[PDB]
Amino acid sequence: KGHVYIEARKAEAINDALKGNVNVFSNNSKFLVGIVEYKDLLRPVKLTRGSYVRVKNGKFKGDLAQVDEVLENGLEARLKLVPRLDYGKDLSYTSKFRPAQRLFSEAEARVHEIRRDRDGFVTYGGEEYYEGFLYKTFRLQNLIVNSINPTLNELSLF
DNA sequence: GGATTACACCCAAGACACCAGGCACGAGACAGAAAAACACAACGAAAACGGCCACCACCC
Repeated sequence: KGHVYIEARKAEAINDALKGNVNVFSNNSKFLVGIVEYKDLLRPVKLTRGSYVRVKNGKFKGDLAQVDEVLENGLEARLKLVPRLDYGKDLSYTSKFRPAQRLFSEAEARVHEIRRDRDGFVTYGGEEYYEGFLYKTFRLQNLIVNSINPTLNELSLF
């Protein structure tokens, strides 16, 4: 970030390539690059099913999960979460007023608030609930699969 | 007119003496920096922001 490279053959060529630009610090702060480093400036640079992942988007941010099914297009990956639902207690959400999490129990939703499709698979307000676990189409940008440090609650649960 | 004879001296060999180029070291005043400059108390008053992007949203 903040570093811009221009491939020229003379210093004044770089000067005029960066001249006439207001998005450039007025200083001519330019440094040469070693032969080995030339290719190092253009180097471009772990998502598996059953991989423990966390969410960062919308209301369910910061919730660990399991990647369930990846779409053929390669942009959206299904997740297995522990729902955070209110059972119609205050329906008449964000990432700061959210109550705690708990696996879907069909009995509670039936008693308080529901189209049963298969055994354990419940479609509730556009949400997929398999065996009490939250299923929804999560965009790959919304999820973290690398560098996840499991917490105490995850050891207790996972 | 050259050698030869008779002879004056004097100057180079030999002993012990000297100059200035630069080189190590003082310090030099410049400047340039810092760096601190009363006690106690009372009152009122105002106090971060851009772009971000799911999400609700509207007409299509």
